Amino acid sequence: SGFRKMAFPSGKVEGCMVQVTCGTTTLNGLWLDDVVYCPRHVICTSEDMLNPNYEDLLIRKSNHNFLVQAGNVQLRVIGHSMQNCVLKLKVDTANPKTPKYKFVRIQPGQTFSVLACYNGSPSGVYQCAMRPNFTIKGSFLNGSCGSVGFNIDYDCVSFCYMHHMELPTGVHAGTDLEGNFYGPFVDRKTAQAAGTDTTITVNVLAWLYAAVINGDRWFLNRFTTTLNDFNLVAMKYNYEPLTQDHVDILGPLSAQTGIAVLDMCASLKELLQNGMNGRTILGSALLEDEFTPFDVVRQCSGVTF
Amino acid sequence: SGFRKMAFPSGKVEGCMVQVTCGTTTLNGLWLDDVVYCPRHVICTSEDMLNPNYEDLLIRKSNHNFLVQAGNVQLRVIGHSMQNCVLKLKVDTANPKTPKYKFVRIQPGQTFSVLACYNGSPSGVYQCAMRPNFTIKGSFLNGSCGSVGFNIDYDCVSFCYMHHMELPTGVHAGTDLEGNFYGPFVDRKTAQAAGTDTTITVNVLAWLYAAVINGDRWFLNRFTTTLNDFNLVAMKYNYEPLTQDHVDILGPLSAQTGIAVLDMCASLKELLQNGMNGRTILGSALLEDEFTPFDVVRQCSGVTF
Ligand SMILES: *C(=N)[C@H](C[C@@H]1CCNC1=O)NC(=O)[C@@H]1[C@@H]2[C@H](CN1C(=O)[C@@H](NC(=O)C(F)(F)F)C(C)(C)C)C2(C)C
Ligand SMILES: *C(=N)[C@H](C[C@@H]1CCNC1=O)NC(=O)[C@@H]1[C@@H]2[C@H](CN1C(=O)[C@@H](NC(=O)C(F)(F)F)C(C)(C)C)C2(C)C
Repeated sequence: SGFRKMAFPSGKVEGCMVQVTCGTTTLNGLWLDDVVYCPRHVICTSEDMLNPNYEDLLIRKSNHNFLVQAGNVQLRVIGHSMQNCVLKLKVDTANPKTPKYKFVRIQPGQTFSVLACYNGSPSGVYQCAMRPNFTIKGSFLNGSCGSVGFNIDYDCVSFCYMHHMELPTGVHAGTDLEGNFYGPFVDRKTAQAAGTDTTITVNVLAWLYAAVINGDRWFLNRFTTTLNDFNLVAMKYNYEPLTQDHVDILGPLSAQTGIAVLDMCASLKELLQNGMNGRTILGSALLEDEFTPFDVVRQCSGVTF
Repeated sequence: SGFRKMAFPSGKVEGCMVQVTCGTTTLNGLWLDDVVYCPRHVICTSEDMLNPNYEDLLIRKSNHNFLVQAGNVQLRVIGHSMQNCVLKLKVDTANPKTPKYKFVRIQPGQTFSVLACYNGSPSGVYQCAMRPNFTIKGSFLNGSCGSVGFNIDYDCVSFCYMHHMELPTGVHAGTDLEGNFYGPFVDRKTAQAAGTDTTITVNVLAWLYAAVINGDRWFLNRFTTTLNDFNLVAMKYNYEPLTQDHVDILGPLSAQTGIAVLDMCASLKELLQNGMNGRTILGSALLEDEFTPFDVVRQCSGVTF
């Protein structure tokens, strides 16, 4: 028993992190086979970042201008190209620690582990949700760019995020590993705003299932609802619409607990209308939306890698 | 910016986890050089666990009765002994992935990363505090025993916890790597109770410093207090006494923010007496006590390994 925010074990990603330096600018890169992937703003001076022309900056760079270090070892750069907002540095050495991997673009509402890194060295691991406004609530300082987000499925690392920048209210924005931003953000040092987030309804329901599995059952009521009536009532509390796809992915938790999804929706409706009356759910005084249905099943049935 | 519950990168510990099976019973072991350390209840049938005589069970075991697997590879057991509540299995192969390591006994109020494991395979990593009642709020299922807790200091893994059991209200108990329990618990399947926990005052103060560093400052008042008056007022809220040792370890955060420790204590006194008046601190509606002063500094200044 017990329910904790849990990250994937980071080892498979730790063996892929390198340091990339171009002139004055240093950040992290991800070394897979004989390619290093890193944020393209490595080629920028702090002045260039205010209004960069990356194509123009990159013409005036050579292979040798990129210093790539795997611990103490320099990796020789033998080619370079830009794909959207990421640089690809071909190196003369394949990373012997390359795991089986895929690049995936995650959907809003889905979670991943972040391995926060500085100077090519891992510092910490935590779990994030891709918010509906295409930001993450991370923890990143100067030098963190090129830190990656990932999921692990048995032996296979699905890389989904590379860190680029911090917005107002300390939230974070970045790209997939093809260099395409999540959300309407650009890699330019100019004021940008996230704009309005929403509560991930399916994840709140997943976490209420987690709570029941752990013996927290006070919020279960005797009622059901229609999907229609639930979505009508929940809209005013800035909850995203619950779709039949969402109901389908809750099926395993519904089946395991013998609580129909629309019965749990009736309990959620009462929490939204009445509040928690000074009670906690899994130790929290607020409804939690950063656990997916898969996150609940994996932890409350012990999947390994 | 941003402040997240963050675990140490797990790779150095992932390369030490093996599966140990004795007859019918399987759990995890930690392979360092040519020794495997695991909970001694691996030698028990479920019936033996009700009232075990471990010394008697172990006499009737041979080296070959211990099946140790590192992924697919069986490690030959060439010797065995019991130290308190852990078994030590000497194997014929030194673990080539053994990190620099130490065994440490952690103090109540200190944190560590847990690598939850099943069948010798890592599943997840999370952060725990050793509670003042010598339990941890973990997430552990059947087969999790032998999962370890640790801290990483540059290259050096300090192992501090090995998992043995689950108590009432889903809290967890275990040993140091010399097999000595934290708290008054025994490895016997009979009802045992944790008894009353306390709030780790120095960690609540560390987290209020984290909040200020992140721009959450509404709770800062114009007052100071004496250590004496603070401890008198806080006692009724089941906060542990704040000692001069605790004030000393807050010094770096105090120095960094320019907020004296007793000024923050005056702010904490007002939160305890008045509540949060419907406000949050770093997104929480409750005061958080599972971040050490070191945890705040490391995250809010980016230490790597
Ligand atoms: C990469 N190492 C950093 C990561 C930042 C630093 C503080 N916390 C983080 O997550 N990335 C940057 O410094 C990027 C980089 C120029 C400016 N920048 C920003 O993150 C800035 N934010 C923005 O410009 C904004 F608002 F648009 F998001 C900053 C004010 C420094 C936080 C580039 C090329 C975008
Ligand atoms: C090791 N793999 C498990 C870990 C447990 C299983 C459920 N969650 C956990 O953390 N350890 C055990 O099963 C130990 C083991 C016998 C019984 N046991 C317990 O954890 C039990 N608890 C207690 O006996 C109590 F209350 F004293 F802590 C159980 C009821 C199964 C949770 C031994 C030898 C103690």
